[PDB]
Amino acid sequence: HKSARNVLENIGIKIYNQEIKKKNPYEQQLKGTLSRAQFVDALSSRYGYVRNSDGNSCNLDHLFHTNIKTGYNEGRKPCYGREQNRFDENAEAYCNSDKIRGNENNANGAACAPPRRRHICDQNLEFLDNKNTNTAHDLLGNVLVTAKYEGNYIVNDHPDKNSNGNKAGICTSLARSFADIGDIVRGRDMFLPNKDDKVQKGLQVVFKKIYKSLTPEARKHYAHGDGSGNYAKLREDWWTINREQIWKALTCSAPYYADYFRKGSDGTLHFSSHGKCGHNEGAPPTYLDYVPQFLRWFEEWSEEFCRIKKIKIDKVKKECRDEQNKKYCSGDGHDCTQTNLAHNQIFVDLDCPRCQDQCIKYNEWIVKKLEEFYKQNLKYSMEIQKWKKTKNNYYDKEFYENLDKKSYSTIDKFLNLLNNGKHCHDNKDEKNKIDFNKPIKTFSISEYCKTCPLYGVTCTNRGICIHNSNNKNKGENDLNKINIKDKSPTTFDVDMIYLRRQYMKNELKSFVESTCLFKGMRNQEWTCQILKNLDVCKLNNFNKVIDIDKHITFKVLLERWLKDFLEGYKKSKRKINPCTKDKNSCIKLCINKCTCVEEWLNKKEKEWGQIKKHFNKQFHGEGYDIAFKVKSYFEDNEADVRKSIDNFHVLKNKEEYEICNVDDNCRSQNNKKKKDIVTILLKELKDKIVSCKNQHKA
Ligand SMILES: [Mg+2]
Ligand SMILES: [Mg+2]
Repeated sequence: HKSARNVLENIGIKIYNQEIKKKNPYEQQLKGTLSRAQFVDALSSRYGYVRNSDGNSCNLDHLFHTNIKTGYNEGRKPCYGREQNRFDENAEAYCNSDKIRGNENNANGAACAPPRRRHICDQNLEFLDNKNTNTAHDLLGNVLVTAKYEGNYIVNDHPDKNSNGNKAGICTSLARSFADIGDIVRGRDMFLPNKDDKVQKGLQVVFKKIYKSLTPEARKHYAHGDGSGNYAKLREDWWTINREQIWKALTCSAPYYADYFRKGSDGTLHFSSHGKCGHNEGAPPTYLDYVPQFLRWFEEWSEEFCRIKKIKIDKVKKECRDEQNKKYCSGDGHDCTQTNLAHNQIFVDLDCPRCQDQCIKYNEWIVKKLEEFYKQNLKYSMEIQKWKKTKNNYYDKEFYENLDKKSYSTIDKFLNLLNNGKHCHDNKDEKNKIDFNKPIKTFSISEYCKTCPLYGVTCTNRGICIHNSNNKNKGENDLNKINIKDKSPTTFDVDMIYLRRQYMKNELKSFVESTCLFKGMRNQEWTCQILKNLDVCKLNNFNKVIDIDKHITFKVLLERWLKDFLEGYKKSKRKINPCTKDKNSCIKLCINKCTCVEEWLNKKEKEWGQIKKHFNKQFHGEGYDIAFKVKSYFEDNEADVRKSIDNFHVLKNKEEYEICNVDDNCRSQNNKKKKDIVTILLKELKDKIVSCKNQHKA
């Protein structure tokens, strides 16, 4: 049981000491002399100068140690983009195919470019192809400016920045930037921000010139059997020589009390004594620049997930569970502390809606996070298999080999190290214990986002709230007693969207099936019945692991269904859109689309029939009918509603009356009751399928 960073470092040294075992004969041709660097910006060119640095990397200024001759950056800043807050809880990683090398749509496995990498300080490196950049020295000073300013940003933005304890976290983030800078220099970096590829294109042009500048012996050595230059080899070395200098400009801003720590294969403690992340100590305390990018990134992803999850949960606790301050709420937004409870009062607006707002958000993050953990898990397998399979060579092989030689042969053994990370391990509560080998619990929706205990809670002076049993029994029950038209139960099954199915798949398979329209559908068999003055719904097929609550109110259920309907309606309108396009364009694949929609459409039509069947078992007062409940919900949720529906405003004020059914509520003297938004939305969507069905027919 060791940390993933400690292990990846231990493997890294074995690679580093292998590089320095051999004494480079051409070392002096690749070692850069800072003082010797030549830079020319727009003003420098205007005024007719060539700026040089002094000895100190710590006295480097972007206004003079840059080649930036562009219009956009007149300030000549190394950080010029969305490089504002990388440690933000809402800062996103990138896992798609377009902006990553090796990540391709087809293969489900993908590496995740952390926010910190996405916004590195290399805008000055986009300027490397020019008449003044032709030496090992020039290049170093460019890497040196980048390292300084990037190292600055990390220190003046870090969460541990003001921390009372040890500032170890700052060094760790620098080590991450250092390694990423290295992979950039080397040509090894996988992030492709734009097809322009200016750092990499320029970085090529520099090394081509460095190569010609070399001696015949050195040129012959850094060459390919065909005579061509082994630019790859040239570049990995240039990094090994210069890396000490790159670590100085980086740690140039690091605080006195920040020290890079790491443990040995045995368990020996390695620390940077002098301080400032080992700034005045020479040789770097890190070997992370000798760890493949993917692993560094995965270890970063895990460590940031664990960190932000603590922030996210705390924001959820703030709106849903602060018993010390008489706070207790449902994820369906109801104050459980209340004497007279809003959760069984169907027409009543919701008290505590900030809780529901927090839960929806938290859930959406945890599922974004889950998708990333799935993608990376698959790539770790793709990479750990690749080493045994391929006979030929690539730079990473040697590392992945060693990893398999340690117990970390498979994903499960490695995910154990991810659990042991500084942030992931730090939990004195087994409620929020992180086990990446238990994706179910670790990617679960918070326990604070559960429905109110049906009877409510009564808070105490002691700083906690207690679950009351059969609370306020028959108190003001005389009023709703006459409003009970049917006390029999009503059973129906509902097709809830469970998108956590693409990932987790082996664990879910049994309970969640993928539909045509969704990569996950959860069939919930409900029994709704009026007991006392509260209509409770029981989940027949209840599974704690996958379903949140066993018992809910009918009001809670309706709104869940209504949330789900809109979502599904949106998805449907989306999948049917190319076929619906007015132009009489024949498409074969369109037939299977409309059939899919009809599959979901019909299910819901059948679903709602049963839900109205339960609604009508109670009287809420004339005009306080389901058509009005549907409007009330759609009004109070105008954001979501506008994203799903085409013209809500015309629908909201649409008066269509239908046959008055068996529905006890219909007390209208032979008059026909008005169609609800749900029924009109379905019956409208239907006509759209009927059109498509006959617009792609043989
Ligand atoms: Mg690609
Ligand atoms: Mg299926």
